[PDB]
Amino acid sequence: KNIVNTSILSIVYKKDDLIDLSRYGAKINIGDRVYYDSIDKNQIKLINLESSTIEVILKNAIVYNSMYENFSTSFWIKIPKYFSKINLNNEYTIINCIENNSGWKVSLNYGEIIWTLQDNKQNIQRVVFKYSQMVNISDYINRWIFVTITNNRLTKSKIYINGRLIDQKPISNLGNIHASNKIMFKLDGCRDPRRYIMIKYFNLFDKELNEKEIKDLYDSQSNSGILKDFWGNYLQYDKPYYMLNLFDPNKYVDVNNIGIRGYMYLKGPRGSVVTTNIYLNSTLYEGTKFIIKKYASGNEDNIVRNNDRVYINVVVKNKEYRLATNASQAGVEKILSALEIPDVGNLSQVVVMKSKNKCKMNLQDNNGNDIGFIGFHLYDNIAKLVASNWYNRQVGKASRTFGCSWEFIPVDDGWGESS
Repeated sequence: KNIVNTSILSIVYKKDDLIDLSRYGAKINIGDRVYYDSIDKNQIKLINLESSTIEVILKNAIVYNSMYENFSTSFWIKIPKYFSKINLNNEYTIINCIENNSGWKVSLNYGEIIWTLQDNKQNIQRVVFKYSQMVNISDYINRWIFVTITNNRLTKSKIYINGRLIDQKPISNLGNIHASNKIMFKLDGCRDPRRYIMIKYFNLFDKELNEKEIKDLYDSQSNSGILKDFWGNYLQYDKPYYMLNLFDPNKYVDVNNIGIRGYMYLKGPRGSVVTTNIYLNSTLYEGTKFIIKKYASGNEDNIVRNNDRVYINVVVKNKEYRLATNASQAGVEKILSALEIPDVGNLSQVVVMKSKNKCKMNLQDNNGNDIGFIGFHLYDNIAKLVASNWYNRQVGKASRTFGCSWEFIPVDDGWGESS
């Protein structure tokens, strides 16, 4: 019943190959320089080499002249930060269904995801998503984005980003769009040899998806049982993460002293990384690193899941300490401390990991009672990290709750700031 089942092409990883999950069984030819993420094999990396290619041949049986009258494409994409002036004014095709100068393609440029419909009279229409590299904290740079492009020959071509309309151009003026049976995924025309993309869950639909169908597609493909890091990859155990509190993203976490008389606090503003005319962003690699440690998970995999019960380690001067509190302290607000792992004793330290990318951490006492979601509280102009059941009540008493949602930011090559 999810609209994704109606896909006429659904590229997924199985065994050691990409296959069409649709019942229409397209053929998929993979070049020698196509890579899969060791953790999430559906994450495909295409690099800037002629052998980094995925060729889809649709069955001629499903390819008909008027199929591109109503159609949508959906996929997820991770586009590394553009670092060089070579990247400016260099539109490069990534997904090509063009034959006899008619069809559709997806291209990228500096801060752009571009859709092109060409008819058989060579009239073109472009819809364009623009994202700035001149922002403190980008929702788009080097992060998994869900793209949905819908097309109705009587109305418009529309581009959606994470389920939200961004551009729309009327296409009623265009002629007939040639239906190729070939789709080529490959970097085409990119003058920067170090460029790559990552792509997952490519779908083609023989329909103009509506807003409500795009939202179900986005929500269904999110995998909300697995937590995500800032980039949108799987959250992992034993991996160091810089912390961001979504209520105040211009701050980072620091530790004031080790032990139960010490505390953790939000501090800012963030620094800045710059290449004039290319990017200006807040530094992400700032503050105390958190490491998620297995408590209730076995050594099956290192993936952190919804409702996993974990420990949190905190790195101070390349040494690990345990996030803990005394649940007995006066007041709802329990100030967190970084404790010597030997000393934690019976101090509350078990955290329930939850999805709302948007991670929550529910601290529990040693009887499995809630101490509360990890957030912060102002004590005389210091925003100290706390566990507070204030947050747990507010979730049930308000449409929204602010301050107990976090992002976990590991070092990533597509971001390229010094670690």
